[PDB]
Amino acid sequence: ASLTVKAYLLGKEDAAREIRRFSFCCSPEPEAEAEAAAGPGPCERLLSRVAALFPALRPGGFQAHYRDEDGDLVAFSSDEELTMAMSYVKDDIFRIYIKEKKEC
Amino acid sequence: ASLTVKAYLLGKEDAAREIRRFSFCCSPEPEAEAEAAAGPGPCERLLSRVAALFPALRPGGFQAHYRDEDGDLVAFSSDEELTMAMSYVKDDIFRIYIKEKKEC
Amino acid sequence: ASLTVKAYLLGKEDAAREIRRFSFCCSPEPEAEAEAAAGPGPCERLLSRVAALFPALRPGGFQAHYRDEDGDLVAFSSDEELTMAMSYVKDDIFRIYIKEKKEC
Amino acid sequence: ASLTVKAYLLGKEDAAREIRRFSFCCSPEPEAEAEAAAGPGPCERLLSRVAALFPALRPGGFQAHYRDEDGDLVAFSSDEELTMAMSYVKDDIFRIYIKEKKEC
Amino acid sequence: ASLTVKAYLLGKEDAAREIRRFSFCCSPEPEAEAEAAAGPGPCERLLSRVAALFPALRPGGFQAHYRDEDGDLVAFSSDEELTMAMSYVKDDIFRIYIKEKKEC
Amino acid sequence: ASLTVKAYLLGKEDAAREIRRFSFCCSPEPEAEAEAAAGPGPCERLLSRVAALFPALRPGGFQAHYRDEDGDLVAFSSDEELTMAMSYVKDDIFRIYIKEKKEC
Amino acid sequence: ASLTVKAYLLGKEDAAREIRRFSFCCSPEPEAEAEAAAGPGPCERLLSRVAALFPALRPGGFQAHYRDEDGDLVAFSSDEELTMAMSYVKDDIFRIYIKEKKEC
Amino acid sequence: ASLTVKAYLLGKEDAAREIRRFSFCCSPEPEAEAEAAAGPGPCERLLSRVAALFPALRPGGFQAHYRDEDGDLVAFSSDEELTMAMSYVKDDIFRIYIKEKKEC
Amino acid sequence: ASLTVKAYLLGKEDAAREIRRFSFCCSPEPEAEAEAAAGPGPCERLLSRVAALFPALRPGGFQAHYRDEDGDLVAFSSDEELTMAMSYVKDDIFRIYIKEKKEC
Repeated sequence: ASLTVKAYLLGKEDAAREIRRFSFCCSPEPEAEAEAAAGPGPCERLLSRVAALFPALRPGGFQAHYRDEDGDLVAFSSDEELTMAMSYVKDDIFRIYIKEKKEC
Repeated sequence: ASLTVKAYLLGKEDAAREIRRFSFCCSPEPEAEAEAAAGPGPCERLLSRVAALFPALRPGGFQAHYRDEDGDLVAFSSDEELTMAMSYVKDDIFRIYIKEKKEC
Repeated sequence: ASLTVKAYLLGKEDAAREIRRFSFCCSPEPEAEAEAAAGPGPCERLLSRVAALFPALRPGGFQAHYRDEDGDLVAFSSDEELTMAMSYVKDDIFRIYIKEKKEC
Repeated sequence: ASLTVKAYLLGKEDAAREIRRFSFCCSPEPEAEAEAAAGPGPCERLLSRVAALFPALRPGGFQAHYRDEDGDLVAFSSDEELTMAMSYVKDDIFRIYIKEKKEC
Repeated sequence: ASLTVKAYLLGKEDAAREIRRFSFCCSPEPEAEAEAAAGPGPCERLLSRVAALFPALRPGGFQAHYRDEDGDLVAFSSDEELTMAMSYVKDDIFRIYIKEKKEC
Repeated sequence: ASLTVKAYLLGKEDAAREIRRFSFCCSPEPEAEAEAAAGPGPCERLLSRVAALFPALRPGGFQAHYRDEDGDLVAFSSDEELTMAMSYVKDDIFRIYIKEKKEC
Repeated sequence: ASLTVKAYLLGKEDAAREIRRFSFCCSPEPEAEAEAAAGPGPCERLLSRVAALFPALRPGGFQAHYRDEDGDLVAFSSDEELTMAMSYVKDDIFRIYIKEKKEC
Repeated sequence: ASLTVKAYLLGKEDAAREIRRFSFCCSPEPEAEAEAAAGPGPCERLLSRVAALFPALRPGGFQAHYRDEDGDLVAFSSDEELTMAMSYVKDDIFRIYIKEKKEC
Repeated sequence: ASLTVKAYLLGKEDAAREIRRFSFCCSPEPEAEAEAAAGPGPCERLLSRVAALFPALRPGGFQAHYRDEDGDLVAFSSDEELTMAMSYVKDDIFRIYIKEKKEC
């Protein structure tokens, strides 16, 4: 399941500041034997890869979102919630919206 | 009865600060034998799951609401009152509105 | 006679601070034999249930009101006066307005 | 019954000088057999724990209060009066107000 | 007849120095047979309980008051006068005002 | 459990004078055998590390705080109270507020 | 690891008075044999080079800072804390903010 | 038990003339075998050390005090009374107040 | 351990009359063999150097102080007390306050 993720980085008034467009492999998985318990999570691997590409942000300091049917930026941080996020993929493009974690 | 809960977290002037959109299983129930008296309540399981997802709040320190026909944010904390809250579900989306418990 | 009571809790300048919306069973009554003299009163059961739901108030320390045709918050504390309060029900919603009993 | 006590230490013009926020276990009780007559009292265990946390005060030399509906700092020193103090708990936070015992 | 007594202890310029807020059982009475002539009086039981709570005063050395409609601190020491004092109870709170017996 | 502590040093009117931002390892612990009774405490190791970084203060002469839901600077000095302090961590940043111990 | 350091020298109201922009070689290191124990530290070499360039300050009399995600000038003086400072480098520019050590 | 003693030497109108701030080891004690009956007393070792530091006074000719909760300079000369003096230590600072023994 | 001593000479109303700012070498020590018993003391070498610089005072006729956390001028004359004085060094500046020994 080759899945393209188009990571929007949002700015001041929720206008996009930098777009990245990488590829992601959620349903694919490594070798079918346990070298660990079971890897990282599918949302933990996503946020580890969004943090690796953008130079403008550091890992652990950003909140990834998506747009639902109402147009609202629904956040996601879990991997049982990333599966609800990915039911909104249009063609193969999973558009996420990155916002940084400021003061309050 | 698969039931989607869209948890709005309200901010200063009752504008939404973070939206979460999880799924909830009120009328479904576990195995039909008593390992306890009868679990937690259906409102106790809801507020335990809203507190688990949001990192910005801690359990026991938030008031969950809903909108009635007048547009007012009617609060609910009981499980005989959650059944009146859930008679306002539109398609399968049960929109609740979270407010934190401040000074006075 | 299923009767919905929408309990407004009034604040500083008579603006609503918390709304509760429960159901009430005035004209319904229990088993048709005397285990007591005759229960509590229909206004005593109402104020015992408004005090049970709101965590922000304690029983015996609040005054329940209603709006008459002039727009004034007419208070009620009796059960021969609750019957005059309930002649203002609109559809099945009996809107009461709770005010706490402060210093003077 | 997990119960949070937020101990305000009052200063010169009844402004708070140090706040402590511990937890208290009034209605919980130890093993259901008598190793003594019946422990200390529930108010004696409270004032023994407020004195243990604050370094600025010594046991036997402080008066614990609470706010009633009038806004007045009602004192309490008994354990049949601590039960009237604890009917003012809001969520689970039992706010007491500590004042030291000076000259006159 | 559960009756709450809020005992104000007055200070120098009739400003309250310590407030106590206990409960009192005037119209309730013990077992309906004579183990004595008839107990203490209802004012004798009140002043015995106000003296038991306050550590700052000793029994027989304080004058309990109440406020009438004129705002004056009307004293009471009898139990045929305590019945006139208790016709000024507002909700269930019988506010008395304690003054100590000094030189002259 | 890698945990970032952002130590605010408060000044005259509780405005921050110097911020330090170190890392802390509360739930991690050394080798699983007793070279001592059990180390220092988790609050004793925290205050030993806050004192090591700031040159402007000396150990034993500062009071570490945190902000609760009311916005109040709740102090903590125990290690059964540091566990209640650390239930307010937002992302992984545990903001403490340092105040020095002056005259009175 | 060629790393550019842009040293802001702050003035009265934290406005920059002189900017210097040198280069720094933290992760690079000299010959792989011990002519000493291990050189100076990576923060000791940084503050020795900031003091060498600015004529307006003398070594040992300035506090180097950085901006975190909250916009606060977090100070650093250690070399286990300089490694947390350098996780905020944007492209290759490590912006530090110099403040002098005055009276109090 | 490392215990800091801040010895105020009082002057004419009980204003401090010279402050000394030494350290004291009351609860610590020497080798656990009797080379004597049991040393000097813990108050005898304190007054022998206050006399050793101040050049302005000679041993046997000064009265050491402390402040109680009333603000009064309570004197102490015994070692069963020094244990009541040391229940007023604030952080680890045991403030004593020295007065010399004049005519009458 | 290069240590800067800023010697304030106090005047009439404890206002500084002359400031000197020399350097001091407490923890450094001479050749590691005994040409004497062990030199002078570290406080004896300090007061011998403060007396050498100021022309306005003569040795043996001045009392050196320091400020503690309370703002009080704590005196020191011993070398087991100079080690408690030097735990208040801020950057490397050990501010002492010189007062001359007048009549009484």
